[PDB]
Amino acid sequence: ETMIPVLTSKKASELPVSEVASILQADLQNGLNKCEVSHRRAFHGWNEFDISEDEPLWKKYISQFKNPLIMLLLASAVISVLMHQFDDAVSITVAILIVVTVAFVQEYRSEKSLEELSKLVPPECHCVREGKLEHTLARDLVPGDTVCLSVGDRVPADLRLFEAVDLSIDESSLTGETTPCSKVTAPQPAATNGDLASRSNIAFMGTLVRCGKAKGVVIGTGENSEFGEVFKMMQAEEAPKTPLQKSMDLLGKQLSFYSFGIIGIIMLVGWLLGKDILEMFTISVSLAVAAIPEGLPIVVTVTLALGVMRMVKKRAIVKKLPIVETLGCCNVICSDKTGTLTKNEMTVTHIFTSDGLHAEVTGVGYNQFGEVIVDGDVVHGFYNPAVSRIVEAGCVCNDAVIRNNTLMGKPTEGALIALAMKMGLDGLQQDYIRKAEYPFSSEQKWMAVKCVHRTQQDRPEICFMKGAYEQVIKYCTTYQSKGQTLTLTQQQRDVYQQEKARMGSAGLRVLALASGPELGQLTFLGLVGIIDPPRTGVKEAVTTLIASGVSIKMITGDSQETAVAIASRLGLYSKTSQSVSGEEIDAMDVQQLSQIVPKVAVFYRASPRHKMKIIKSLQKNGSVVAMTGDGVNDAVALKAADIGVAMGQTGTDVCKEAADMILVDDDFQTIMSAIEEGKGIYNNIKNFVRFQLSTSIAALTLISLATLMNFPNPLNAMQILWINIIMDGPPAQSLGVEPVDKDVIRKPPRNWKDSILTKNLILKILVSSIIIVCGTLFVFWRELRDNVITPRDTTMTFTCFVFFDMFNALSSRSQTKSVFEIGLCSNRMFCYAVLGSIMGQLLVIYFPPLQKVFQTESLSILDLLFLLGLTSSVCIVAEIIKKVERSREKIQK
Ligand code: ALF
Ligand SMILES: [Mg+2]
Repeated sequence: ETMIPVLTSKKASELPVSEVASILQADLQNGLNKCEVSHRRAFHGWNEFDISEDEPLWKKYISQFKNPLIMLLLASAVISVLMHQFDDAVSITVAILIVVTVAFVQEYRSEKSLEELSKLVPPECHCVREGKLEHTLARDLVPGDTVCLSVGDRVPADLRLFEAVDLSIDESSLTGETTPCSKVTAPQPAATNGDLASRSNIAFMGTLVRCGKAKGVVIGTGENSEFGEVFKMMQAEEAPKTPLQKSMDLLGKQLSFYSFGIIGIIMLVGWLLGKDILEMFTISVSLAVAAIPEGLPIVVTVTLALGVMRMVKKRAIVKKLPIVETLGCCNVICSDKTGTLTKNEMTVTHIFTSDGLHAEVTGVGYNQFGEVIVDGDVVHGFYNPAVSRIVEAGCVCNDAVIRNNTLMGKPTEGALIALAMKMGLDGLQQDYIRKAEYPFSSEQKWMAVKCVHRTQQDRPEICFMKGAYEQVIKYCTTYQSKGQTLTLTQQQRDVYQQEKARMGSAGLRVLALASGPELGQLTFLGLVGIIDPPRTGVKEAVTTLIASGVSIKMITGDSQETAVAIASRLGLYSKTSQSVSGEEIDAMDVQQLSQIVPKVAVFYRASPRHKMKIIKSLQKNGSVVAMTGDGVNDAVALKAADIGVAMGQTGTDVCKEAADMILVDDDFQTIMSAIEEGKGIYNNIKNFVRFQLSTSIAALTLISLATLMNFPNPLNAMQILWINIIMDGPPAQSLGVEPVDKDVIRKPPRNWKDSILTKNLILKILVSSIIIVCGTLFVFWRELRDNVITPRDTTMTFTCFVFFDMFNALSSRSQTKSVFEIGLCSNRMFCYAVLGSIMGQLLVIYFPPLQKVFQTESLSILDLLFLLGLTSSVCIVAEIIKKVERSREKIQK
């Protein structure tokens, strides 16, 4: 009954090699035979990730067709086509097709193609079976198999390491940092096994081996591992619906319910009085056509696409419309430190000498830009012997070479090379000829070279060593103070240890340097502080974002000290900020987690599950978080969040393909510009949505009043479709691209639970609809003769409705600002739209085939003057209301 239990990474880490092998029934030397691996694979399945399949585009088209409004429109179309009204039916189906095409384009998936996650997995693996090392695919691996790891070989599964010599594994897939973690074979205590990064005896799937060789026993395959859990979380997580999308859905369902109730009561009251079935069906089709605003989604999609292109011009790639729209009104921003805040380039910032001098080094990156200051004085070359000796020791004893701003070697060594180059000592290494080399190993933690001067070979040999302070100070016997060589005392070691501890508490990496004639008689020069500094201009941008309405959080993969130091540098750890680890996050209840999340801003040692839990807790109380990252765990976090902001030209492909916006030439001012553009687009969307809703309900209630008060249909489906789609479009697009005011880009972001329709907005909409209905009814009653539909009456009604809609759009162009301050032809797009609408109306009135199609007569100059003068009535009362509310605001101020 061979039944292997699932050995977690923690439990395997605690268990020594013998018990792990006994539980897994795995032979460390001879490996597994084919029968046992076949049976285990038959039980545990394959070591493969199933990406599954998506749904075809036609299913999405059908689902978009499944809207209740689309059913109502299709019912109206089928009723029209069943009544020998093929022209009206054709127009209705054309409008329906356009509407669903626009909706599908707007709601089209951004082509995630999330198979990049299943590519940081080796296709082959060097496994040992039946005492023979065989080249097999990783998909054939099973728990209990023995896998040999080499340099450049990607870890194919979770392995319990039992043999390892100087094994450094790149773990930038679960931690997200390119710091090779040393791997050991001894079991780990349960006290330090809280974090994944502390598991030095476990080789995780998807990680790359940088140096050394090792052999491990598989403890997990496929979906029962760390990478498997990450894949499960990514696959089972979908992008939440944006607050804009939720508001649009609520408005649509409310409109559908209202229209259904209205048409039901209209049918009931018509049947109570008694009407012909043909006329009842025609009236029902009329209200069905007038109930659905067809141009609103088209205008929304067009204006959002225009904003997306404008931000693309502003160096911001956008793939989906509503997600960036809700990002424009985001509340919380979470960003990774290693890959987004810091540029992932170790730089020396603090230098401490044996004499006791403290030196601060400016500049970021592997470039000569930057100065070394001591007591406020810039030191160049060999000006200060104390600092110069440390720089020389770090420079000659260095295997790293920096070419055209790209580092080849260890990042800490590159930091020393950059520090030397900033001081003008970039060519010092060529001046010395190395005779003996002692390398940097995880067992020794120190690097030394024996070199003699190139032009002064007859000078005695000088030895330079760098490494950890504890190991370096052993070989140190003397120290230099003010040019004099003094013997090392215990007090000197004490103060050096205190300085090292102080530097370590500030998130700096402590490296010791020493020099002397022979090993064991070396002289200690001092210590250097190496940290990952933030990018340039990042602090000012973060301050600008946090100044108005944004509370920026922080998720960090390093320990508490580095996160605290980075937050203090940015300003997120001033005096009272707290740091919470992932184990604490998973410890308390979700209610306590939601209580503790908003009052903290620093997170250290966070797994992908920890980031997902933090994002869910932030979104639980109601907020629009903006997660930012560049790693696989970061990518999972962005997938969990509604909006995903990635890092361009410096992040992984998985994060780029799993995000929403790609930030080439990574800036935060671009994020601010995107937020301002989103706010302006939301304001314009509200404006033209209000205009379209007012027009739609005005037409609906006008038709209802005409039906109740017993006149025939004034407008058919074709007239309403022509008004809504062809001519009401460009004005709404111009309103969508209306220039923004100085008060829109400012002010804290709005709460996400609000609705587009407000009390004042709906009151103005109702007033405008009532005015339009009264005008249209008066015109129809005046131009009606013996209950006979005259082509002149139809033309007058059409022109009056067109003019009223145009003037309503003009009045709804802006709120609480009138048209005098903004001025006519401010953007000239509204002027072009008005001119086009006027030309189209004139063509409809005068062109003979258009007259025959629309059943309209020819108008005179007097009729045009009458219709122009009567139309401006709504504008006067609109400006009166605007002045009234302006006066109310003035007296309230
Ligand atoms: F790069 Al990280 F948490 F520091 F994903
Ligand atoms: Mg990162």
